[PDB]
Amino acid sequence: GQDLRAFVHDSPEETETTQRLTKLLTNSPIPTEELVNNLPLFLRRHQMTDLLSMDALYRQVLDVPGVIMEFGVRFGRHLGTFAALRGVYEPYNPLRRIVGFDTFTGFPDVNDVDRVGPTAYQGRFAVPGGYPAYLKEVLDAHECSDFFGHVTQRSVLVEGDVRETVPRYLAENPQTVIALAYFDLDLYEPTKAVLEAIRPYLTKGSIVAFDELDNPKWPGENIAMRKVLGLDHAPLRLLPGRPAPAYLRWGD
Amino acid sequence: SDSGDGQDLRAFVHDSPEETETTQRLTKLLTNSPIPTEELVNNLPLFLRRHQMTDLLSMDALYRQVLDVPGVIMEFGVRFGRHLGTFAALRGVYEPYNPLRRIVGFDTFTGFPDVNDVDRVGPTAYQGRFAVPGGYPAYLKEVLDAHECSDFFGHVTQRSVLVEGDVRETVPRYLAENPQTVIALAYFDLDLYEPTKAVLEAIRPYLTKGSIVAFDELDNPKWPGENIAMRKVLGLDHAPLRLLPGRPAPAYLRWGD
Amino acid sequence: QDLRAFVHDSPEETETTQRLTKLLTNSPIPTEELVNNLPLFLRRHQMTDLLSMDALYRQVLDVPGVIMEFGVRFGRHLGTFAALRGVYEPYNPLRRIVGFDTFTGFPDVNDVDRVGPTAYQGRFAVPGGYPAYLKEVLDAHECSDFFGHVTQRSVLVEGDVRETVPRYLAENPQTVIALAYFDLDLYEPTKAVLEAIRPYLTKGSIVAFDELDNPKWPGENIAMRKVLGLDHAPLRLLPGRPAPAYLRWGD
Amino acid sequence: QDLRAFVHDSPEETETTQRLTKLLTNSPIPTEELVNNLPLFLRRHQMTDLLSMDALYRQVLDVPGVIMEFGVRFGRHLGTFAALRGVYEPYNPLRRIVGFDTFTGFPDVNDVDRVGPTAYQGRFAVPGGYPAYLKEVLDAHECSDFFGHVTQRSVLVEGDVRETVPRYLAENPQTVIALAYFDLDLYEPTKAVLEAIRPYLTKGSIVAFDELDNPKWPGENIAMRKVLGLDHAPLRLLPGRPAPAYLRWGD
Amino acid sequence: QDLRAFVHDSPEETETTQRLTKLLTNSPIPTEELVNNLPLFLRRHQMTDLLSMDALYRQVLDVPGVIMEFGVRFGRHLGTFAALRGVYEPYNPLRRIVGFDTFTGFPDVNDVDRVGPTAYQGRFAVPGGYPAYLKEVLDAHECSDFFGHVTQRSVLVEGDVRETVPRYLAENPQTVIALAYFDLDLYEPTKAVLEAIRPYLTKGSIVAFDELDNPKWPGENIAMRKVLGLDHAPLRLLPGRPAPAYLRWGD
Amino acid sequence: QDLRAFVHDSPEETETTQRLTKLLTNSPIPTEELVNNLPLFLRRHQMTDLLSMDALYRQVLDVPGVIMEFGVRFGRHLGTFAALRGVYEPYNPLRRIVGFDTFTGFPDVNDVDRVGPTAYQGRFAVPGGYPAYLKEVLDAHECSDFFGHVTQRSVLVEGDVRETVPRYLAENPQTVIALAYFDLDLYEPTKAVLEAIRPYLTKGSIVAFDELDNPKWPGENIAMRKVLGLDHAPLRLLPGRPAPAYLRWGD
Amino acid sequence: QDLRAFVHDSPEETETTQRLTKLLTNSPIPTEELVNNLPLFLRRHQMTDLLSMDALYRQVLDVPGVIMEFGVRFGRHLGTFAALRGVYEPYNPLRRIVGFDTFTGFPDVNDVDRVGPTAYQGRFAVPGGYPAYLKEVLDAHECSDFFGHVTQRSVLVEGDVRETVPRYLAENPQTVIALAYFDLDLYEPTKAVLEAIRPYLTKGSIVAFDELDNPKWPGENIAMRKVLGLDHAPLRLLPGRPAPAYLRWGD
Ligand SMILES: Nc1ncnc2c1ncn2[C@@H]1O[C@H](CSCC[C@H](N)C(=O)O)[C@@H](O)[C@H]1O
Ligand SMILES: Nc1ncnc2c1ncn2[C@@H]1O[C@H](CSCC[C@H](N)C(=O)O)[C@@H](O)[C@H]1O
Ligand SMILES: Nc1ncnc2c1ncn2[C@@H]1O[C@H](CSCC[C@H](N)C(=O)O)[C@@H](O)[C@H]1O
Ligand SMILES: Nc1ncnc2c1ncn2[C@@H]1O[C@H](CSCC[C@H](N)C(=O)O)[C@@H](O)[C@H]1O
Ligand SMILES: Nc1ncnc2c1ncn2[C@@H]1O[C@H](CSCC[C@H](N)C(=O)O)[C@@H](O)[C@H]1O
Ligand SMILES: Nc1ncnc2c1ncn2[C@@H]1O[C@H](CSCC[C@H](N)C(=O)O)[C@@H](O)[C@H]1O
Ligand SMILES: Nc1ncnc2c1ncn2[C@@H]1O[C@H](CSCC[C@H](N)C(=O)O)[C@@H](O)[C@H]1O
Ligand SMILES: N[C@@H](CCC(=O)O)C(=O)O
Ligand SMILES: N[C@@H](CCC(=O)O)C(=O)O
Ligand SMILES: N[C@@H](CCC(=O)O)C(=O)O
Ligand SMILES: N[C@@H](CCC(=O)O)C(=O)O
Ligand SMILES: N[C@@H](CCC(=O)O)C(=O)O
Ligand SMILES: N[C@@H](CCC(=O)O)C(=O)O
Ligand SMILES: N[C@@H](CCC(=O)O)C(=O)O
Ligand code: NA
Ligand code: NA
Ligand code: NA
Ligand code: NA
Ligand code: NA
Ligand code: NA
Ligand code: NA
Repeated sequence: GQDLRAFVHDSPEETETTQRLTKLLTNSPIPTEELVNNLPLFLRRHQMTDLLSMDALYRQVLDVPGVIMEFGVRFGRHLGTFAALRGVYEPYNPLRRIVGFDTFTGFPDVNDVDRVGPTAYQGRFAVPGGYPAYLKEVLDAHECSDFFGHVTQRSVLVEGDVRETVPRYLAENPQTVIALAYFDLDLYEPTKAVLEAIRPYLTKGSIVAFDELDNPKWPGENIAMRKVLGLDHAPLRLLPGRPAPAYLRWGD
Repeated sequence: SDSGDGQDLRAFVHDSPEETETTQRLTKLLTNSPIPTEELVNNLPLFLRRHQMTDLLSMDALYRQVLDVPGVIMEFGVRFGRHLGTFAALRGVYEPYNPLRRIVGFDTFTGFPDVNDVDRVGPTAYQGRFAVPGGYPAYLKEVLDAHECSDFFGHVTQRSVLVEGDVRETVPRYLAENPQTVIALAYFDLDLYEPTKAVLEAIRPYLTKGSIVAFDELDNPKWPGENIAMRKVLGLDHAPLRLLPGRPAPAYLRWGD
Repeated sequence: QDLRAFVHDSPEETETTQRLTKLLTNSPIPTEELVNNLPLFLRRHQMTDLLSMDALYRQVLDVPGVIMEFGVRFGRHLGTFAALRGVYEPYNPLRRIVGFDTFTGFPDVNDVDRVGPTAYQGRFAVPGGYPAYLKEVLDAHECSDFFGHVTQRSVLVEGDVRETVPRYLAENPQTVIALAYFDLDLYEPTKAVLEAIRPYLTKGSIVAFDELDNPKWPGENIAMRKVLGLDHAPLRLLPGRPAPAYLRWGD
Repeated sequence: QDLRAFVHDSPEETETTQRLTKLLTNSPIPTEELVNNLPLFLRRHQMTDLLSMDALYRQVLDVPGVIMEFGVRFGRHLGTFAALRGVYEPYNPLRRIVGFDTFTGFPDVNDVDRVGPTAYQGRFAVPGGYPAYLKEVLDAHECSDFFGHVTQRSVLVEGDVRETVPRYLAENPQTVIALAYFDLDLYEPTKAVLEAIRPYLTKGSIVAFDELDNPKWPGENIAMRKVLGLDHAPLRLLPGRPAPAYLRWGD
Repeated sequence: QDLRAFVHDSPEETETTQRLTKLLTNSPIPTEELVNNLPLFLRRHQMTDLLSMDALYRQVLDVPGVIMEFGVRFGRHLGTFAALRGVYEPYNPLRRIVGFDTFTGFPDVNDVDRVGPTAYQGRFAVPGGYPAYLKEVLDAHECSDFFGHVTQRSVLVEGDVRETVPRYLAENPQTVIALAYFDLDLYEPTKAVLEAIRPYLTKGSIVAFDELDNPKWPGENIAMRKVLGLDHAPLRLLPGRPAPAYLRWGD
Repeated sequence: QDLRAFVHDSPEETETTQRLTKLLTNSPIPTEELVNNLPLFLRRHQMTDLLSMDALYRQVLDVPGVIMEFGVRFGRHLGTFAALRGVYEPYNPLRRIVGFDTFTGFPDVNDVDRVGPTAYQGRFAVPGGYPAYLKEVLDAHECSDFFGHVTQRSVLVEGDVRETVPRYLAENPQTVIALAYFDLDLYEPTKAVLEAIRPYLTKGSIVAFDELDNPKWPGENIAMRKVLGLDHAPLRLLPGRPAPAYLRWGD
Repeated sequence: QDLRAFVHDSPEETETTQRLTKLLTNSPIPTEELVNNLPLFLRRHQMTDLLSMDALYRQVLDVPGVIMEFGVRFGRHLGTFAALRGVYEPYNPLRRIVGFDTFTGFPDVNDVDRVGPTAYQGRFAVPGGYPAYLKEVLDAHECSDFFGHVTQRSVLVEGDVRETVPRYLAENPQTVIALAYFDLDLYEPTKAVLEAIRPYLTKGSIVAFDELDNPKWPGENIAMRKVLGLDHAPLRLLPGRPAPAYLRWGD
């Protein structure tokens, strides 16, 4: 928009914390082999909040069959979270697949309704070339100590435009029930297409969550929700104190 | 020549002589206080009488009911801003980390712009009633900005927005300009039938199940417009209307219940 | 010592307070409408205090007896209770609000209270003749109470609590204390008052402290440890608020 | 037809009633203390009615709107509601109590109402000028209400409800109905008033009937079955009491 | 002494009471229908009393034993209990109601009772022969009880409770006390009766006080503090009502 | 066909039943004490029936209307209901118990009822003049009811329910049905009665079936599937008991 | 001495009882169907007893141990417990039912038991050879129990409980008592048995009294007050029922 200060942005202090913690992580006297035993030293409030919210969503579907999907993965923050939480809560559930969809090359197009702020452009949020192999190596590293680590395709990264890949994935996987659907695409067109595609695979109790439903910078999820279902189709909720995610329990 | 019996004005809610005395006494005690100037804002409950305290506690009760609902807080009918002040402070109490909880206040700031015959029950239903002074919205924006400058997210602007003009135009316009909008709490305090009806129709696509819709004068004989509006748009049994016990207003419903 | 290690206002909190002061005293709101729009000037920190007093009062609506504040200053909490009593208890003329203070600031301090630079005789003094003004304010709320014809529903007791609280209790053998709010900061009067009020509490009475765990004012904690022990009852916070700390007698 | 198959007083109920009437009119209690000792004369059957009106009113304390009674007679329930409103709602001047009656007894009956020997025009008539006396009684309660300066908080509407209820509603478009108490006995006015009040109920409003399943007075049942159906909402009793039967609108 | 600091009727309370007295004694309601319309004359303050007695009784419906009132005067509470016993306990002939009074007003007072100007020998006296009338009233209720054939289910015990309560208990070793209602006002007989009744309470018995925290009558408080302590059990109000204060024995 | 696939008494259940019959009819208990010791002769199977009837009755104590049994035989359940009504509802003279039967056994059967060897006309016939005796038993219970002076609180309707249930409803337009107990066994009369009673049920009324899922008597099931569907409401058991199966109307 | 102050049958209760006795003994029900229709003859007062025994038994379904009744007479409650054990505990062969009595009536009385005219030696005597018949009745129930092959699951112990209860316990050191039902009426044996059973109760065991607060039989109360105190545990009623009074051990 004109006044960029009306969009959510980091305070100078949030920026300082982030930069100091980056410096302390990369220049730490902690022995290299102990870094992964002390990561909360570097995990600041904003990111801790994200982790606790993913944990709250996952706990709500421990009694719901099916898979976890994220639309919009970037570097995989949420997928790493879900892989560890699946360890915590579901050692004996080899059917709880985690599926992450992304181009991995950033926004592949935008609609005029997404062009509110200056970051709505093709390629925004691109990750490095060959990143999906790295992210799959990370997920494989968590899986090798899972009780069901011998079962493969428990994590799947689907590369390309969700308008094509989500319907294709579903056609190839007619066993699918979706327990948790996490929408983090920002943009109107793919959100709408994916909401339409996933509907037959939800049960009553499935959770559908949105990372930017009510953000002025990214009105696409709301415009999509209003077109496909209506904002009062189901009860949208926050976890108190956190502006996102917004989430609904299908059928409520 | 013969005359009919007119309306008994005592049938409308009005201040008792004692309520008037309390109000006038506290006004004098505030304006002529021995408390040091800089401490007045640390002792305002000295001057906050039962009737106004009750309003504060009711706003707090409505806000607490939407702490787990996404979206914004809208007040239709702001006057000097009593409720917006209240919401700004409560948003600090409950939601330091929620920069999306916008507070949007709509008013002409020049009083009622017209009235309908159905609003013409008591003696204050006329154009301009409730006008606040020229330049008032700038002052109210200074007040809201003063609260915001100590908010955790005080660096994010447009978290309190005053929208000036007739809600029949400005509410549809605001919504068209803000397609991200979800409405968590919609506080109706316009009194009059026509703008109430128009705004109820406009806000519907932006409510979720669990959004609260509240009315300041729903069942008040002096201001039947909110009721007439609701009976036209939704029906009084569309959702369960509730009171906070012991308080004649607000009446509020939880959308979808 | 590092004064920064004591709780103090951020520059932004100071800015908000000063701007709201300026906007209240220079307002275009017509004079007779100011008391209809006070929340415009009631910032987060003070709103929180009001919500906490309301939470404490709501916990004793089913407990007999009176409300006492030890340490009144300008009367912020007494004004709050007077209005809340209107909201919740139109028909209870026995719910007396009793505020104790010298009204001339701390009358002495103990060495255990001298942690920060504001622990000195006379700190928090209010202007000469202030109690009459505070009583006029309380009388202004009472004149529209349902039981406004009953006097001594608010009582200001002037002097050192070491003498005045035992004297009040001896003069009022009907007393049950429903809510006892400790905001004296200092060790010695806190200890004396806790000892004095004990026989007038019931199970369910609330005892609250405004500075129990504050490094600047360790007197309430030193007093509680001497008289009862910190685990005599369950001390609690209202979540998100460092004070008050409060306990339900007998739990 | 056996009249013994209809509800009627046992010889013991009649003896209690007649004895209490004598003890009340010939009491040694000083005249100015009679109204401080009325439960002396309030027998189980009337006490039950009082407790039931209290239970219905408590269920709508969080529902906006007014209390209506269709079929007032001497005003037993109106006096009950006026006192309870004082107990529960000192600060609610919008809780109007509206009582509708011809005050001259049944104005007509339908053939379906003619089951027992008391279904005739004029049954339950009260004396000429009675409404002004009942209004004096309600005004006497109101002059000590917190909102006693607001008039028309108790309204007696005289005439046939088939005309007066629609007229009242037309003149009062602010109306929400929190509690609607049907005590007309007869089919036709019950049907007409049920139809009239529907747009003014909310989910959670209470609709109650005084004789819904009484063999002597099937008109409320016949009306309910025609307008709504008996399974439109859940009809309930207060356990142990044959009447009222009541439903929560929308359940 | 400021008599205005004691609870007293507002001019409007006095007006309501006097108007309702006039309207009851000059009523166009047919004489035989007065006892079917008593709520017309039952104002807020007295309705509140009735609802409180109902609340206390409801709490002992699962507790064995009898109901006792110490301090009956004209029998307001006994009338209420007799009707409620019919509503709740048709099949319980062991639920005796026992009322104790001199029926000649306070028989003595102690210095601690002499706070206000009504603490004198003979205050609250009722007329000569009043107990026989109150017994006739209670008998009138009982003649339509399911267990109306069992006598001595309502007992009036005349004399000073210091002698009569220990004597009643010695003559009735089957006694369990379910509800003990203290309304004597005075210190000495409250203390004596509290001491006497203790072996007959069970956990769950209710002990209630009519003036526990009233400045005019500190004797119940002084007595409680001597016999049990105010924190022996949790004293409670019914919210919004300054009395009774009651505790559940053993809590 | 294998008759052992139908429910039938074990040799031990037969021995219990025959022993207790002998012990009842040759008892050294004095004749006038037999009715004070009937549980001596009340075996597990029959005790279970009694407890289930009590569970169903307790579910409708807050629902208006009457109790109907379709299929009475000697009146086991009507006796049970008459006594329970005394236990729970002394003050409810509107809680009529209505029992329908030919009292001459099954009046016809349908091919779908002919699964076992007892589906024949006249099965379950009771002696000539039996309804007069059953009426004398019910009147014996009723003469110690609180409302024993009100007649027709127990009604025996003789004839084929296809004709008698619609006729009873037409003659009783006040009817609400709180509990409907189906024990006809046969398809056609169950279907006919389910259709007839529907306009007289409220949400919360209980509809119970004595043989819903028994292979010997599929007629209630066939009827339910025709009229409502088995998933119209939630059918339930009392855990541990194969019958009755019951639903709460509207759930 | 007014015998009317003791609980006694109304003329209507006597008429019910006498009618049902005649109807039982002159019944047109076939002899082999009498035990399938006993609720016909089971009036409200006895139905209540049955429901109360059921409520007590349900409270100990999660408590180990045996059921004991002190004071059996003809065995009303033992027959009830035998049937209930079948309903709830097919798979529990350790739930012994033990009934103690002289079976020749009261063997002596104490002066404290001599309040009414039935406190005499031999009151409640049952016929010579009665215990052998009661054992036949209990064995008839047991021969269709799932654990009917295990003997001694119901035991009749003949003699004075002062000797037989301590002897039984000494002989049965495995005993836990889940439910102890005191129905001896008399002071001395009640006290002796309360003393004896104490080491065999667990927290949650139920101790119940049939006449704890009955003026005619103060012995259970006197014994309680001597051995434990009436506030040792919380005594309760089943609401609406004067007896039994019961406590949960340890509460
Ligand atoms: N049509 C489309 N198909 C596939 N990915 C898309 C898309 N539109 C947007 N995206 C992806 O949406 C992502 C927002 S990805 C999200 C951030 C991430 N969940 C985190 O927690 O850090 C971008 O990586 C973008 O490439
Ligand atoms: N059509 C319309 N457009 C905008 N404002 C309107 C309107 N109709 C009524 N109003 C406004 O509704 C307000 C009613 S008074 C508002 C009171 C305020 N909420 C308080 O708490 O003190 C007036 O200021 C009036 O100007
Ligand atoms: N011994 C004593 N006797 C009486 N007052 C005392 C005291 N020691 C401390 N105080 C009082 O305790 C007060 C602390 S400041 C009280 C703040 C006030 N409750 C508010 O909410 O703003 C001072 O006014 C001080 O004079
Ligand atoms: N069509 C109609 N219009 C107005 N009143 C009617 C009516 N039909 C019946 N009524 C009134 O219904 C009343 C029934 S008696 C009401 C009893 C009263 N509620 C009490 O508690 O004592 C009569 O007074 C009768 O006049
Ligand atoms: N020592 C004593 N013995 C007996 N009665 C006493 C007493 N001391 C006080 N009383 C009685 O206590 C009573 C107080 S007034 C009782 C009010 C009554 N319960 C009501 O509800 O209206 C007086 O009647 C007085 O005579
Ligand atoms: N069409 C019909 N009309 C009337 N009664 C019928 C009927 N069809 C079956 N019945 C009756 O249904 C009864 C089934 S036996 C009922 C058993 C009884 N309720 C008990 O608890 O012991 C028979 O008496 C039979 O005559
Ligand atoms: N010391 C003692 N020893 C044994 N039995 C005693 C006793 N004192 C009293 N009893 C018995 O207590 C019994 C009281 S009557 C018991 C009634 C029985 N429970 C019923 O439900 O009908 C008498 O049979 C009497 O003999
Ligand atoms: N949805 C992402 C990115 C938002 C953005 O960059 O605007 C987040 O919450 O951090
Ligand atoms: N709704 C505003 C104004 C009412 C009016 O002026 O009538 C209030 O409650 O104070
Ligand atoms: N207790 C007071 C004063 C604290 C101080 O000055 O140290 C407060 O909370 O503001
Ligand atoms: N409905 C009124 C009157 C009934 C009648 O007279 O029949 C009552 O319950 O008393
Ligand atoms: N306790 C009695 C008497 C009070 C008095 O007279 O002082 C009451 O509440 O009315
Ligand atoms: N329904 C009856 C009869 C069963 C039958 O005869 O088959 C019962 O449960 O005993
Ligand atoms: N306790 C036995 C006998 C009572 C008696 O005979 O007094 C009963 O409840 O019937
Ligand atoms: Na976000
Ligand atoms: Na209002
Ligand atoms: Na503090
Ligand atoms: Na009725
Ligand atoms: Na009192
Ligand atoms: Na069956
Ligand atoms: Na008994």
